[PDB]
Amino acid sequence: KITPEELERIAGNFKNAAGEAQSQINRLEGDINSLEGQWAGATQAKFRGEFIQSKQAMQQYIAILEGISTDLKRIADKFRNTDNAY
Amino acid sequence: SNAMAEIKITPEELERIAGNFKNAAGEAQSQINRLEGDINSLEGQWAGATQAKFRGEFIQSKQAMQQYIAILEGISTDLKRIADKFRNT
Repeated sequence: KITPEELERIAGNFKNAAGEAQSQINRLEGDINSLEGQWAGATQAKFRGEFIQSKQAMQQYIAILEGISTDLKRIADKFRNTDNAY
Repeated sequence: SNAMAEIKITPEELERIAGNFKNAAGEAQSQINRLEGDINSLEGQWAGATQAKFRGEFIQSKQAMQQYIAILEGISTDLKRIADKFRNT
């Protein structure tokens, strides 16, 4: 059943997912960075460029998840103020 | 591989990093699936206009994730191809 508590739980799932996603992109960025100076510059340019594209996608993703979490919490508060009318 | 001055990275190191990208792609797919299940669990349990708002935003996130996953898998594949290339020289 949808309750304010359930909406808040799902909001937490979205917020936690955004954090995991940011951590993941941070770890992978470190790997690409570590290759700098370890092979040809043109090869590094390719992987840095592709990584930056992945980073742009993840920036978009995180922003959307954070918005969903915020909006779910807003609706949960509305539910908490609508529920149990008497 | 070894002889060329600017090739310093070993094939095994490239394969290690490739594994990180492959694993990240898998984790990312599992994540978007869990979150989709969450939005799905709300279907029909609140107003259609409310569900429509969240479904639309979620689908935007889902497309961003699809793009990301595709890029990560390409990076993993390419790193392994280059590791093979260096291992042969």
